[PDB]
Amino acid sequence: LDEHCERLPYDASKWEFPRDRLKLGKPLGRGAFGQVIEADAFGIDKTATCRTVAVKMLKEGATHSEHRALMSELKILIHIGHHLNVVNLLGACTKPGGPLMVIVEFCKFGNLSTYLRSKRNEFVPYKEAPEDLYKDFLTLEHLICYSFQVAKGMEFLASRKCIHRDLAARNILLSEKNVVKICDYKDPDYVRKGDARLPLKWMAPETIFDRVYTIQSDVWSFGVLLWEIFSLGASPYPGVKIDEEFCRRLKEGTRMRAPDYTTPEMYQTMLDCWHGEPSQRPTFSELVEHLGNLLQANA
Ligand SMILES: c1ccc2c3c([nH]c2c1)-c1[nH]ncc1CCC3
Repeated sequence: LDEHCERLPYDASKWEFPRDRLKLGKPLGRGAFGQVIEADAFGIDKTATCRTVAVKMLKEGATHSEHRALMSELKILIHIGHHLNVVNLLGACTKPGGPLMVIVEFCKFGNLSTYLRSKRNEFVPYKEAPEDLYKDFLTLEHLICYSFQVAKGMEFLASRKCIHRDLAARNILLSEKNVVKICDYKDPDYVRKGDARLPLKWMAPETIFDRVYTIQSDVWSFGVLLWEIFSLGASPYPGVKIDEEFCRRLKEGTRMRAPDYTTPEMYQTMLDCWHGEPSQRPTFSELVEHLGNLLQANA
């Protein structure tokens, strides 16, 4: 990424946003390498409105390598470009007179895994008696709609020759009108169950062993992501130990059972996504045609 990305231009006319129109609020997310802060921005989309945005910036004590890392990330977001189902770039603050700030879309409801897990007592397959009374309930239509949407996002990312490498519900963000968007260690005193997840549980067999990521290894990940959705945000492979024999059994053909809320065709889609042979897994385009039909047949 480095060196290469320094040789990509930055068009300030179309991306640069003045820092004096950005008012920062509370942090949304921390990391060992940086932070996303919630902020108010005036006129970020040219209209005369104050809009809530998310700001990636460096932590206090961040190095030169971490500045390069954020600037690469900015140029990759410029490269990737706009889609409804990715966390889109809105602007950047790069000139002298303040900190480096990369401004992206705010998704107010947070990640899809925590959201879904918080709706297990507000779920019905189809809305039976008067549909007014099941207001705010999740339904099969929602879950298949979240699915289709992520498949669109990934089809788009594939067409920009991008690879996600960590496709999971934690990295899916939910904004208003049920629109979902793809994005890419806290002190143990304040850690609760569910705070974390083991990323090996989303890795294709060829990535576990051969450590190669390709768009078809993302299709396997999409499969596990489907399972998260239709279990309403459970962790994959419940109570299973992720050791050398688990990895052995994966390659042999062992697979997760159906989660509690799946349709039979949605479980069949997980299994096709989990084909041992990468080239026999469906493409994200094929997943888009297929989930769109499932979504339409749910009627
Ligand atoms: C509630 C809890 C966390 C978040 C996060 C976002 N929005 C939230 C709402 C967000 N929106 N856009 C980018 C990001 C990343 C930071 C994580």
